Amino acid sequence: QDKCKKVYENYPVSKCQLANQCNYDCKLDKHARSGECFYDEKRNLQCICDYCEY
Repeated sequence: QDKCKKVYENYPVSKCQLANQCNYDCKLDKHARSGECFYDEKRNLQCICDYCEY
């Protein structure tokens, strides 16, 4: 019921067109629960690592 998402303060912005690369990554690269490549009304994706996942 609180903050559980955090951008991977280290990752090459690329390879990201399926809930896997960033996903599986966070799911292990940062002992996370799940992740994904989220944009930002600018056209730039980022490896967002979710630990709680709603």
